[PDB]
Amino acid sequence: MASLRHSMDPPTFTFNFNNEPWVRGRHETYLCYEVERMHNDTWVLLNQRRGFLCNQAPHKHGFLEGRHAELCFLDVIPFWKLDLDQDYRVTCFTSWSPCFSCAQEMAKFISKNKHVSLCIFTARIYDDQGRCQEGLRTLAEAGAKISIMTYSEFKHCWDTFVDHQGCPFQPWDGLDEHSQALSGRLRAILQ
Ligand SMILES: [Zn+2]
Repeated sequence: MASLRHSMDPPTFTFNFNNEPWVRGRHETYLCYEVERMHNDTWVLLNQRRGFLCNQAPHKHGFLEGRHAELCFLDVIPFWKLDLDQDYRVTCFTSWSPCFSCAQEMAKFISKNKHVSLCIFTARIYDDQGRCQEGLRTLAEAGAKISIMTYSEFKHCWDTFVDHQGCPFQPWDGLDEHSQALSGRLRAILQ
């Protein structure tokens, strides 16, 4: 089934998406997603399909060894029952970028599922035991568009996924400087 969570508490967002590069207790990955369908050269938002999730930590009555957020995300796609005659764009906003094995699985998914275009915006690059450059390039090579979250993307996710009650997205200290540094890093990685 495909009814994932729609809204998070403001502190859940702020803690997890703050783009200072340090782990600082951010052991989870949050992944927010939206789906659009192509119609007359325009991307049409399918608002009922949106949601967010996080990784499942190791639990006796869950996954004994945990399940990364990216794999949980891939697991939900078949339950959407997408119309294979249509074209879709799936945008995911991630608090950390994928580990290499997840990037590999995501790349395999998009290679095989050519009705789907994937766009990823990440708040931070997870170093991934020195493999992050390889994981990001593997995703890009399979056709994913990879970008760094900047102010506009953080604001968009706040507006869309947070129970903000009309309060504005209020940037944490250093947001622009962290986004600019990370964007410079990603530009180098992708070339
Ligand atoms: Zn992973």
